[PDB]
Amino acid sequence: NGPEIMSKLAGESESNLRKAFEEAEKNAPAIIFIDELDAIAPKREKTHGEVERRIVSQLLTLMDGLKQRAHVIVMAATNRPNSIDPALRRFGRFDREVDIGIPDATGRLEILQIHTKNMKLADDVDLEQVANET
Amino acid sequence: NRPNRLIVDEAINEDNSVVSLSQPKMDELQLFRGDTVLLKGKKRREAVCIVLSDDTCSDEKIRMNRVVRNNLRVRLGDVISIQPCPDVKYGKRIHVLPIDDTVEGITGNLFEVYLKPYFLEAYRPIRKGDIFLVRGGMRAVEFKVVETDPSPYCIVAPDTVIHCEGEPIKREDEEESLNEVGYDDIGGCRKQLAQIKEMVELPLRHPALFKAIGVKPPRGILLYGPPGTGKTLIARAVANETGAFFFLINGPEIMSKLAGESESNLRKAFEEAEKNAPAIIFIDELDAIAPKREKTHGEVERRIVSQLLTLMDGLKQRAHVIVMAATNRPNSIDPALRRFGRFDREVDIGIPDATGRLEILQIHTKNMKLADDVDLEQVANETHGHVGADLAALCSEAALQAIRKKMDLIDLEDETIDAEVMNSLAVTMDDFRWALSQSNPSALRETVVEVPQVTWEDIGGLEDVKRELQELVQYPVEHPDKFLKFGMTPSKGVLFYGPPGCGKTLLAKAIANECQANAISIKGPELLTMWFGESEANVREIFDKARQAAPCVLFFDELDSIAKARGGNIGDGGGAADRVINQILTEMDGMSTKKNVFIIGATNRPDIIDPAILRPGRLDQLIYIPLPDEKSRVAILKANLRKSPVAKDVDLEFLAKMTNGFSGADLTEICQRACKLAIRESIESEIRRERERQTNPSAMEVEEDDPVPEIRRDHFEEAMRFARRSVSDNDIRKYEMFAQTL
Ligand SMILES: Nc1ncnc2c1ncn2[C@@H]1O[C@H](COP(=O)(O)OP(=O)(O)O)[C@@H](O)[C@H]1O
Ligand SMILES: Nc1ncnc2c1ncn2[C@@H]1O[C@H](COP(=O)(O)OP(=O)(O)O)[C@@H](O)[C@H]1O
Repeated sequence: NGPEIMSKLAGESESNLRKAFEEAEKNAPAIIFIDELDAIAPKREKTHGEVERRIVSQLLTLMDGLKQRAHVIVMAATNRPNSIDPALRRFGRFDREVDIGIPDATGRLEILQIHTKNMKLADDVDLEQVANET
Repeated sequence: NRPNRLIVDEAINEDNSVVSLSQPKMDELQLFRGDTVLLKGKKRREAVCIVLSDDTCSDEKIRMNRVVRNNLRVRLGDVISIQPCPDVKYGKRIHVLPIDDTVEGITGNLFEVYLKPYFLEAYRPIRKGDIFLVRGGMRAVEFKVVETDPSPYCIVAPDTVIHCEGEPIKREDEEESLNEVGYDDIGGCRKQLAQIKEMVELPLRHPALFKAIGVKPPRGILLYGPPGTGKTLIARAVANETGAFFFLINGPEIMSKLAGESESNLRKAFEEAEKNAPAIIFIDELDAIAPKREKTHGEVERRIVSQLLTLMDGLKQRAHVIVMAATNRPNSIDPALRRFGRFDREVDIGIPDATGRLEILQIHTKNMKLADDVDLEQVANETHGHVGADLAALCSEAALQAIRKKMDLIDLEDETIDAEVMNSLAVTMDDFRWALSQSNPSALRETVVEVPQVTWEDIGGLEDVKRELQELVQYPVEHPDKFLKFGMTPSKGVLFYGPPGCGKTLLAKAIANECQANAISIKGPELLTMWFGESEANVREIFDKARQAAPCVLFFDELDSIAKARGGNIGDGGGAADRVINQILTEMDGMSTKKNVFIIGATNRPDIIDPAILRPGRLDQLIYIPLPDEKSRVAILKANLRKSPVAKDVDLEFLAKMTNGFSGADLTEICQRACKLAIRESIESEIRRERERQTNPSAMEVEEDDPVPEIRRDHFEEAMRFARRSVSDNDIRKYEMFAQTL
């Protein structure tokens, strides 16, 4: 979690990051997930603290090292591709990008079905209209 | 003086145990190509190889590759001996063994598949100690001759036995790893690699010579280019091809620490490089360490920049260490480094061409299997905007596209996948097309400098302008001295004025193709983008690129676009000046003649162009491009139709005579319309044919005939209905008036 790293000091933060990477490597084949990546590594124009720039380089070194060792895979979640640094979007760190976009009427209907399983419904539901109106 | 020894050089023939020398030195050695010859080298080792001769190679150069050099303990520029080997013997069982960690993760009867086809029909002259190599099934493995039943060297008989056993062993520290790179592992950077090699071959192969003369070598080099182009790869290849010690530094690894650790690591790096002289230092992501002071706020950043400057200054006094740095653009970093003594020498890598992309594909397709359908020429043509890594990824992706569902399901239960089934799979072009269309994150949109392919034959007629053009460009370079004898100074600019669609853009590239020089083209939308964005500084960059790509040609079209934007031809109240042409004139006037950078402009409304750009100097010469005539229209039609299949009932001269006041594009559009009609007719006919007989359950009904492989006068005469004039006669009268009032 991004904030959990930003809510500490340099030593603790850059020890937890490394320790997480070692733990992921030890339990291979494993997966690492990161969210709120913007909170950690935005473009340098928005960064002023020296510690903030000292926390991005560590991540780049770890990503470069990953290629040599183990089967670990890394996945990150962001709001928009341009919100983060362009140095991560290179060959060997975050080459692959994917979009989730937004569900359609069929997707909304499916989500309603998922969320209405254990619930009891009457005969007047007609979820199609709700999906159209949603 | 004893022409026994000889110099080393690259090898063209990739087959091992093979060489290539010049034609004349046959009696100089008294032997033929088929003759087998032993070749000497240090640590008291000599290897046998077959012979062959070429012509392009000088009489003083041997041709040989990485593996033979490895089993001879040699590098380029060195020298060895030679002696023919008519005393060869046909060797029976000669025990071998696969000696590497390449073994790791292998299975199957590699013996047969890998070796029997290699030694097949080979008669490979083999001598003990050889470390010969072979590639197959996405991998590349090597074997060493441990014993030769007859010794030391022997022919291999297609009948000789190979009872192949033994387990992997270790490579002594003497020889290096197969993975180590070389000049043969890169393509598309032939010009740059030549510059670097010629620049840094003396200080490392001949340092005592530098100590013997008073001259200042370079002790700092900068390379700029987009990411994924092969800069660190080039550095490591150069280091491996000379034996000089190599050391690496990573920008983030320094910024991921505190001041003391960072500024201790840098000093220790420099000290180790000095102690291991002759050595090379490489730095990447230099912008991450030393950007311009405007972007730095932390004091420690300035401290590390100052430390780097001081260490660069201190390098000059001590040792033979060389420093190389990699960046994206020259202006991204501080200007204090670009001085005399720190980073004086600079280099561009740019982008590979179709040939370079083809070479990269060949490099990355060695171990991978392939099929007949696959051709690397068409793929290179459809891979614009791809640099290095991209292609590699593509390759891998394509391979997986074949493996994933078919092989996984088959092997899931049948048996633990072995080498035989693993390498049995080939690759198909449909897989390449899938990997190309689906995964096409082209990573580049910047300008491209390269030699075009258009030729005079592509253009129709216009011979006199060809003669007038060769004089302005060819004669200077072919015969510079002639001008010195007289008092002439060649002009550097020309301007084309005329109606649209008359091949003005084609000449600028035909000239470059004839002269084999780089070409750059900037379109009007870019000029308007700079005008609205009020960014005239970019102009300078363009010229710098041309300055570094000389000899080259510069092209500007839609030069009247700005004048048309602000008001009509007369314009608004303002005059005929603007913010961009002023910068262009400022750059042109302050340019040297010896750089050989020609300038071409093009337009169709010279009336409103600023006169200041046509004064003696600058763009003094003007040429008029008229509408194609009958004899030119036939040539244009033939040139446009030399690519598509056509019938013979056509009468091209009849159509050309029928056309008057037409443009070159006015005929290409007719060709495309007729081709579209043919495609539509074929589609409808084929779909109807497939649909009709499906109801009729005839298991076999194949009257297979190309419904319309070629087009007739019907489609063309249909197309002439929509084919009409484009340029008004009044416009031609205006052009002639402007061409006569001069
Ligand atoms: N000219 C080239 N020929 C072959 N491979 C290349 C070339 N340029 C880049 N590559 C590929 O790029 C990868 C290395 O990228 P690198 O050169 O480190 O990126 P950068 O240019 O940003 O330093 C290698 O795996 C290599 O296969
Ligand atoms: N002399 C010519 N011979 C063959 N094709 C021509 C000729 N002139 C124009 N064309 C056609 O016109 C197109 C290029 O148009 P161009 O003449 O560059 O326009 P502009 O004059 O605005 O630069 C090409 O596709 C080409 O087929």
